[PDB]
Amino acid sequence: GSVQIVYKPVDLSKVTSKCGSLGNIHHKPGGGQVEVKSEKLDFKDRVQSKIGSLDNITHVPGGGNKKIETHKLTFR
Amino acid sequence: GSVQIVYKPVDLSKVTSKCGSLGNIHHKPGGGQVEVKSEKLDFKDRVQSKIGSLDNITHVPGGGNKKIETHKLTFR
Amino acid sequence: GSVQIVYKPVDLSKVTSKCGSLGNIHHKPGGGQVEVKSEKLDFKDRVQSKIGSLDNITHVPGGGNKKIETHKLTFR
Amino acid sequence: GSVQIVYKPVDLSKVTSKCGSLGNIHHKPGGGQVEVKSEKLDFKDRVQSKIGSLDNITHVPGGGNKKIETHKLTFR
Amino acid sequence: GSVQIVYKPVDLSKVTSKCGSLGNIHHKPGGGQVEVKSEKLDFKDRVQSKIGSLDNITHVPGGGNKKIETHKLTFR
Amino acid sequence: GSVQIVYKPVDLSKVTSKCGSLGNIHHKPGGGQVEVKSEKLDFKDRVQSKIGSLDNITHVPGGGNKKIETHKLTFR
Repeated sequence: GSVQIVYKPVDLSKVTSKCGSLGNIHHKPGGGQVEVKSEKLDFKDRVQSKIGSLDNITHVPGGGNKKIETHKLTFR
Repeated sequence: GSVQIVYKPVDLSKVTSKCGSLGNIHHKPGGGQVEVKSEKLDFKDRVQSKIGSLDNITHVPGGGNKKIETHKLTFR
Repeated sequence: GSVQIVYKPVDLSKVTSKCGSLGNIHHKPGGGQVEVKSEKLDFKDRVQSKIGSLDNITHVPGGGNKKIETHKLTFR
Repeated sequence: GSVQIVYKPVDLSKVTSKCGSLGNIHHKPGGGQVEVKSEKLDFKDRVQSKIGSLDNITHVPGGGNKKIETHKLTFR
Repeated sequence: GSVQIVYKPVDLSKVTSKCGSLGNIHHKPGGGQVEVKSEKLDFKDRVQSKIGSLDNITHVPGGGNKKIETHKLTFR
Repeated sequence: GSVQIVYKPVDLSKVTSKCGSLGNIHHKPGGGQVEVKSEKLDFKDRVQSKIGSLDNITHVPGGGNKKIETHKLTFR
């Protein structure tokens, strides 16, 4: 017999920010020391890797807001 | 016999921030020391890895608001 | 028998920012020391890798807002 | 009446070192952070001064032996 | 009356070193951060000064031996 | 009456070194950050000064030995 699916998500959304000022922000790393020692690396599927980083990041977005959605229908 | 699905989420929402100022922020890492020692690194599926990192982050979003949604329907 | 799918997402949504000023942002790394030591690096599928980085980043977008959607339908 | 001084130190001496090896010496400072804040520095006679230094020294003399002597006579 | 001074220091001395090897010496400063802040620096006689230095030294003399002597006679 | 000074230092002395090898010496500074801030620098007599230096030195003399003598006679 008949199968009917009706799928309708309805979305109204706001991810919002109001800021009067971003500033006078200081990031001043005092150096640093790193050592890493290995024999063999063997990365076989979808691997994300960092080895021995000394990474300094300053990230000052006026917004930096995120909205993430997934919508999925599966039929058998 | 007949099968009927009706799938309807409805969303009305706000994820909001109001800020008079973000500021006078100091991040001053005092240096540092790291040592890592290994033999074999077999990573086989979907691995996220950090090894021996000395990573400094200053993250100062004016918003930084997140909204995450999943909508899923499955049928047999 | 008959199969009917109707798939109709409806979205009106905003990932929004208002910022009065971005400024006076200082990123001043005091150098640093990194060493990495290895023999064999076998990377076989979809691998993303960093080895021995000393990376300074300053990222200051006036917005930097993200909206991500995935819409998927599968039938068998 | 008559005054006689005879001033005669006699020195026979050795200040000696014998070493089979100096080596495999590692000095690896982990970075560091210094801040100094001042108004007025009035230095008036024979001052030796260091302010806000972050100085690293590795000093590995094969000898480094010291002999210091003063021989002094005063008459009125 | 008559005054006689005889001043005769006699020195036989050795400041000696024997070394089979100096080596495999590593000095690896991890960077560093210095800040110094002042208004007025009034230095008036014989002043030796360092301000805000980040000075790295590796000093590996095959000898580095010192002999220092002062011989003084004063008459009034 | 008569005044006689006889001033006669006698010295046989050696500041000596024997070294089988100087070598495999590594000096590898990881950079660094310096800031110095001032208004007035009034230096008036015999002043030696360093301000805001970032100085790396490697000094590896085969000898590096010192002998210093001062001989002084004063009459009034």
